[PDB]
Amino acid sequence: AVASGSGEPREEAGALGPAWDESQLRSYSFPTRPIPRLSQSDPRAEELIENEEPVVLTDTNLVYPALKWDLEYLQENIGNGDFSVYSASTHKFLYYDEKKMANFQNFKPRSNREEMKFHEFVEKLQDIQQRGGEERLYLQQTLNDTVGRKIVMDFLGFNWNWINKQQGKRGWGQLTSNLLLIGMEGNVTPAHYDEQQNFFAQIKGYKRCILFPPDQFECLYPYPVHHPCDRQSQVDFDNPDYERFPNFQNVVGYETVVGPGDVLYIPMYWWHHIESLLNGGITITVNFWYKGAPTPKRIEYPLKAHQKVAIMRNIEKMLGEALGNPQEVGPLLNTMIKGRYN
Amino acid sequence: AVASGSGEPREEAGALGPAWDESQLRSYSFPTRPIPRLSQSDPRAEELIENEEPVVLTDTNLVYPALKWDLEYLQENIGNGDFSVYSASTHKFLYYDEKKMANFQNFKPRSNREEMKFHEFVEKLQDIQQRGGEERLYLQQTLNDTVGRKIVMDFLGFNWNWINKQQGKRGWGQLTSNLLLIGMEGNVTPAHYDEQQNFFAQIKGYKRCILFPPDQFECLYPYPVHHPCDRQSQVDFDNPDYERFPNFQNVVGYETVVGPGDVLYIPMYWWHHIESLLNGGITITVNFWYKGAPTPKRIEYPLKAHQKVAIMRNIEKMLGEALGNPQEVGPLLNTMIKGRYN
Ligand SMILES: O=C(O)c1ccc(O)c2ncccc12
Ligand SMILES: O=C(O)c1ccc(O)c2ncccc12
Ligand SMILES: [Zn+2]
Ligand SMILES: [Zn+2]
Repeated sequence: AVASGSGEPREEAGALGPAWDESQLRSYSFPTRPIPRLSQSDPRAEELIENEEPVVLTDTNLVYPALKWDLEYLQENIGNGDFSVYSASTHKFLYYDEKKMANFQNFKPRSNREEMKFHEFVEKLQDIQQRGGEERLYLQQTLNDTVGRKIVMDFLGFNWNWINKQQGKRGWGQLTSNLLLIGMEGNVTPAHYDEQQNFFAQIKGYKRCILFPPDQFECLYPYPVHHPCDRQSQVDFDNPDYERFPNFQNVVGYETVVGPGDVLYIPMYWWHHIESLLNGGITITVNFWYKGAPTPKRIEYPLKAHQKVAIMRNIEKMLGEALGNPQEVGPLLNTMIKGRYN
Repeated sequence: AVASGSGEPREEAGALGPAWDESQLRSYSFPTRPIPRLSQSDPRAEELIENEEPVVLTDTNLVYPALKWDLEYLQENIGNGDFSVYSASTHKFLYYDEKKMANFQNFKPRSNREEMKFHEFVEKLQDIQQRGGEERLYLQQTLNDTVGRKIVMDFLGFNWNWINKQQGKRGWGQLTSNLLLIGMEGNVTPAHYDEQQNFFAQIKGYKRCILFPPDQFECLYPYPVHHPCDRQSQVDFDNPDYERFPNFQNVVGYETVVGPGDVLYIPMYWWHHIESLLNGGITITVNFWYKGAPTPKRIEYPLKAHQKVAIMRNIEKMLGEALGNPQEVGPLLNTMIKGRYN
């Protein structure tokens, strides 16, 4: 019906069959509806981006030259720089902010970061394959000037004309970075929101992206701002604790499967959960992050949900600073509302 | 024991008997301990005021010349100015901030203010006595320059030397006003806190003062800041709703009965409930309000409870302004803490 999820799997050209099938998606408790897949030249697509709603653009050629990328070509050409590689005991990658790690002395990491050369990432990977199992790796590394010449040529051949025009038309700030992501089949990036605009350019393999609007904050229960998992959902999507998180039962997502050549606009403050399909082999993505447009001169009501999220964050941070201890934030907030506003 | 309440009733000079007895106090659910009654010349008294804790000073002569005041002498001399007179259907006077009355269109007042000449206050009073019952009146009027000559002489003969030295030693701001209060026996001013320092100078009859420290905020459940009853306890002391207000069961007060010539220091942010004794006739009090000392240059931790109260107020006000509507404050606060900090 009007909940279709990712919709039917798309047919590859040349009668090559379905690129993926439903058996490759994980099972979750909530419904979803499709994110529209549109031509870059379609007015509707421009309309979505302007109104800060997700859209998959199928023909931008944004990273056309990178479509030839695989492990051998990258190992060959990407150079000798260090690469951040995250590892996990489970399919779920728990990212954490090392700087806030002191705020909760109690916190113990379930995801280790290791710096290593690209060829070492490739090896450890190969090792785990034949090994084999069960550790998972996810390379997540900003693209910098240490990259080899051929990678530089590829980068230069991205569709900067198109994306630069987007940046201009939306009044966004500057491109803050490109992130290279290379994951193992089954890898999951759990639901979280980012504060920057994102064009998610898919290169190799398929990723199922599940987005939730900023007005679903109440259903997704982010960690406290001072927590190392700031901006992530507390909810375990695999075993949701309806007692701690009752409104997760009301959550509705927007879902799509992106493949090579697709670009997903993930608007700032939109929650997103990203999974590399089961048994779909390695995945490669490059993200383009931009600072959002400056907040308007005179503020108009009613506020967007993302502005209320901003307010909440700011109150949290301010209490942390005023009280002199982030640990005291919750107890003051409780004192403030119990029998007064609840 | 170490909960004594007001303690034994004091013996009037000349074998005139107990000025009051326990039967004249209302019954409440919580325990109390006595506020110390000390000489103004006693170092301990200076110590309490400095550390912002209540003390009754028994010999300041602060309002010595006003000790002759009664209704006839005041009617005769206080002049022709208008006087604010509050009226109530019950013994409890519900004060409300008329300016915030728009914030809650739902709110309907249970306490009317009426302006009238002093002689009219005296008459309406007399009327109710013979009438008689059941309306209650409470005259509460700032002392201004419209007062007759004799009242001016009395005012000038207050002990300004003593109180001016207090103001100086505590580094307080300026005297912002003197309030004249004349109540009917049984009148109650319900628990609330003020943001200024207060010397409560008793003149005629007896008032039982029950104070709670600022760290009992969690037990006293003030109204939302934007509510017309801002700074008052939501709890009905006569029928406390332990379901809405469970921590009221943990509340402990400091209690005293003040009579003619006594001065009670009520420190800023300290809750206080004030009742004119049952069957003790008319009561007269003058309050002296001062702005507290400026907040210290470099803030030190740990914070005093009154500073956390200030923080909470400020967060409440800020949300009201940011959201554009005070009605939205509670729902945002709930969204902020549910499943996150509780
Ligand atoms: O792994 C991904 O596909 C991904 C996509 C979009 C994001 O905003 C991310 N943020 C942190 C880690 C991974 C991601
Ligand atoms: O009525 C009183 O005795 C009284 C004493 C101290 C206060 O701070 C008050 N504030 C508002 C109304 C009355 C009072
Ligand atoms: Zn992210
Ligand atoms: Zn008051």
